[PDB]
Amino acid sequence: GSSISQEQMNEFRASFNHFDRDHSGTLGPEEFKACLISLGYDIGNDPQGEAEFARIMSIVDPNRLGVVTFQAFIDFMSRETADTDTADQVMASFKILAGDKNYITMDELRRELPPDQAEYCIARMAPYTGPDSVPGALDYMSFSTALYGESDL
Ligand SMILES: [Ca+2]
Repeated sequence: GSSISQEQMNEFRASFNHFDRDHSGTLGPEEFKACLISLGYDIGNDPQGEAEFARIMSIVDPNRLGVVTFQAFIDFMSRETADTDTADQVMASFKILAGDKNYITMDELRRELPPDQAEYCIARMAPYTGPDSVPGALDYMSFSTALYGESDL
């Protein structure tokens, strides 16, 4: 319950060189939008989202150099704490995280996600618990599409 972590921004600042088309240490407009694909951005390759992407490109330029910097990228990363349609792509990572197992532990989500994104994921994930279960197991693939408790009202 504190949004992005200091550690999340510290490992995610490395994404500054991950998708960097020219490796300038900064993602430009067409470059930033490509980096963001792997994060599950709120924009897409459509004419409306490219305008909104440019709206963000203006706020992730705090140095007025026209390029996205490490301290700028975090601005989007803290938004990650809200739902998206692209979010299906990023949630696919839970299968890689699990590897072979049919459930993920809360601890495994809390390995790749130090921040609130871990608790967000844990909450919507299917509650696999009981004595036959290990403490803090969740079904990553059979997760609740109805969120943590937004049913049977
Ligand atoms: Ca660049």
